[PDB]
Amino acid sequence: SYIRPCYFTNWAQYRQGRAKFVPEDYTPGLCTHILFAFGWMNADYTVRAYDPADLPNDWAGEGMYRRVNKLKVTDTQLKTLLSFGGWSFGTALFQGMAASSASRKVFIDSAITFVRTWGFDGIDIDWEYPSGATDMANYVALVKELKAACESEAGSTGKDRLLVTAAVAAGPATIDAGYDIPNLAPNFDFILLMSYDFFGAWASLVGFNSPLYATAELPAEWNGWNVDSSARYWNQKGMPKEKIIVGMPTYGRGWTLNNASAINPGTSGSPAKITQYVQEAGVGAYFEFCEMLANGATRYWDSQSQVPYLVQGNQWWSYDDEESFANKMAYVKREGYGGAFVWTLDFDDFNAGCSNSNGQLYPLISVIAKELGGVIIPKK
Ligand SMILES: CCOc1ccc([C@@H]2c3c(-c4ccccc4O)n[nH]c3C(=O)N2Cc2cccnc2)cc1
Repeated sequence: SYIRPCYFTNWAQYRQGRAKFVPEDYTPGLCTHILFAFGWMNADYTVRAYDPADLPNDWAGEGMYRRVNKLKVTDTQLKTLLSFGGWSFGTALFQGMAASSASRKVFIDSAITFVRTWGFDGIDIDWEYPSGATDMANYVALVKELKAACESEAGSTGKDRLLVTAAVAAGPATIDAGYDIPNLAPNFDFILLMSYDFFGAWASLVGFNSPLYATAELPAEWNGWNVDSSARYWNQKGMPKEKIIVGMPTYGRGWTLNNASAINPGTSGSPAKITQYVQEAGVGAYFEFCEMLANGATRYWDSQSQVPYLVQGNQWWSYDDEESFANKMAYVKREGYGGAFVWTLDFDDFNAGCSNSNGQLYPLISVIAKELGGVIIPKK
């Protein structure tokens, strides 16, 4: 069976209007696993909730942990994992936590207790990123000792052991500097390959967020910065294909063009205008792009990289859609990878609110559910 994870983000509930996303917007069968972004860590390496609203309390109610895990009542095949780390979390705390057997044990024991208390079936590590020989060996030890402690807890209690996964870098330099892949593979149930964010508004080069392959439209120095190169790289370095879960974005990345008459991939720009709901310069959600198209933006298909882009005046957006998801699912099956995961549930048109919707909940993620899972996600 293909593995079909999806990231839930606990901050999407703070978006306005049609963009507000809560666990009850999930629909059964959409994912095989939900990864909860994010759990947090104290200075002493014990774990805690990132957002006080994750926990049951007077002002939040049941809390996001309980609301996500309640989804298993109506989706009995669903498993959940708590993801520790992420971009904002940074590296310093991971570097300290991973430094010794004793420091790792504090975190490991605390994380196992915490996920059992709050009803998760696994621990996902999103350290961005281990870097250098010290981090590399400490990360190997962390994942090995975490799996071992999960095996020990399972034998002690008689329960199925917690899963151990990680969201991992896709760029060759970052992979080389931080990941000892042959010594990591035995101890992961699977990895979430972050095969996206290859080009973006941190730089002036206009390119694709998640091109499936390279294009000669972009400079040759970036020929490894695409989904297929990153998946091949992990496999060649020793990760079995069945453990490589290909990353799928439901957001896009965009630029304000330096010259509105120069619209080719490989042109130059600054960040796109901030979008209404995401409120982050240079990114936007699928349910924003659908309205841009309805409002007259011109859509192009890049045949080498196998992803769309759109142009609206001086705004140029790389994004993903049903068509690019479908071709990427054909790729996953043809190349034998273990599945595909989504960042995020909340950037798809989760409520079928797009003006051009045919009623389909989750038009993008539904492609994964159908092509990899045989699941037909309903219309609203
Ligand atoms: C130079 C690229 O810089 C970044 C690329 C990606 C992220 C993503 C993200 C977003 C976000 C991503 C896309 C659009 C809008 C958003 O707010 N918001 N919080 C997080 C977070 O922690 N991320 C990391 C992550 C972790 C696990 C699995 N995949 C990704 C952050 C920075």
